[PDB]
Amino acid sequence: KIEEGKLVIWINGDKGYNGLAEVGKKFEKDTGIKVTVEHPDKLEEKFPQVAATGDGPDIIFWAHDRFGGYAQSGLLAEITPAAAFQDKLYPFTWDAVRYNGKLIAYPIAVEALSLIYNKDLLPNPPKTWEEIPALDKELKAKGKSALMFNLQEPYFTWPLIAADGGYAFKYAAGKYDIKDVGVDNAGAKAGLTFLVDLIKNKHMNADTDYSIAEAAFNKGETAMTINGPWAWSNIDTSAVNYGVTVLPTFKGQPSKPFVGVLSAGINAASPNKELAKEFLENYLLTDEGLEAVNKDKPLGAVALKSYEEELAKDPRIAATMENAQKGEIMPNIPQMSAFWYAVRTAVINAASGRQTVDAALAAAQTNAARAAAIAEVQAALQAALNSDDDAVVAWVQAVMDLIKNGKVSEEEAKLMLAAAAAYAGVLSPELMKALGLTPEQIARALARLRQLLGLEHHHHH
Repeated sequence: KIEEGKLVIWINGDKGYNGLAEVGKKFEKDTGIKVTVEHPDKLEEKFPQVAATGDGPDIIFWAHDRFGGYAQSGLLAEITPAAAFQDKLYPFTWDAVRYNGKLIAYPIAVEALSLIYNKDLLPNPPKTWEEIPALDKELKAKGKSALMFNLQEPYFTWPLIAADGGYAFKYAAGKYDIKDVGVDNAGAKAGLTFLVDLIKNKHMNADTDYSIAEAAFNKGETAMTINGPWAWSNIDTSAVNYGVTVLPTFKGQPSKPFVGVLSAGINAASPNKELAKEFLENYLLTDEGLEAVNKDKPLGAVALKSYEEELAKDPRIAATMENAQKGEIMPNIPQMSAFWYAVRTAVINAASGRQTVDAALAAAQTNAARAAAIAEVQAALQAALNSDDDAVVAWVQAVMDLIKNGKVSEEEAKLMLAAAAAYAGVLSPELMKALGLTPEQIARALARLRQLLGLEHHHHH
């Protein structure tokens, strides 16, 4: 299915695919091994579909956050770079490509938000968030504002919320602990409280979204914004004299933006794994290889220390890496979906005054953790869905039916799914304790689930 003796590479069309093709031509000239670079749309969804049956590319390039899911499905070869090669990339970028105590991809490039400022309004940007109210006062007297950034998406507000102690999921003992969410601790509450106070004191508008903030900064109306390297081109077009710098501190702690790592994984079914390793380690992840890609389309900051030191002569790239080194590697697990939605709701609810900061973040903590736990026991039940016992299959089917008909509240779902998993013989004491449940609870829940299934299946309304 995958052709032996050559390399097929998938990378998104917004990257330097022609330059990667030039690295492949050099590989071919040296070895005889041909390299094909393709940029299909939705490669991040096509890959799991084709790799599941042993087809697809030898190498896939994508944001690191998807690779945990791919590794869970058995779609990636585990990589074994030697110590000397590992030392050539920034050590925190390897923290982006771990799964189950192993490495599952090569880090290529690094992106994170920075502080962007208008040097003609603000030649000396603030070192602290706490300085921004006073700055805004003085700029408001000139018909300007100090800071406008996207408040609608929690990716943009996270650096402040995480500064004094918020975190998404805690890493522990070789995996992310999906029980340990850091959304409602005192640090997260302090950062969101500062954001909400900026809104209450009229230095920001709760309504500000991406396009409003971008337009305001590029028209010279606000002295600062928070954005990533994807945005610089538009500012270039606007001829604002801008600088890019380290984000301000909060309570004396660095802002902690999420870090995304462009990564290269190897298909678990590739007959060319050693060739892929030689290509990535000895051709792509060199000064010459990254320069070829970068000359086609800029990569931004890169994971390779030697070439990042050259790119960092651009002070914007230097600032991107400085903020990345102060940031939080985005967890590479599918549970982040629930996190994103939960925190989004919390910030909007607190910023609009529908909830206190304390209640909004309590809700987001509960919702993110509960969704992760429900997904764990749901995976166990999926193992029961594809078993060879038709009584078991019929039963777990019935329970799924019962929930999709809305006969079970979100807050009862964990106990009910655990009772289903216990009757089906797929609930283990490790999972039971990790759900925070006890056998007595599960048995009472099981009687109740018997009743609910009875009314749902053998009852005339």
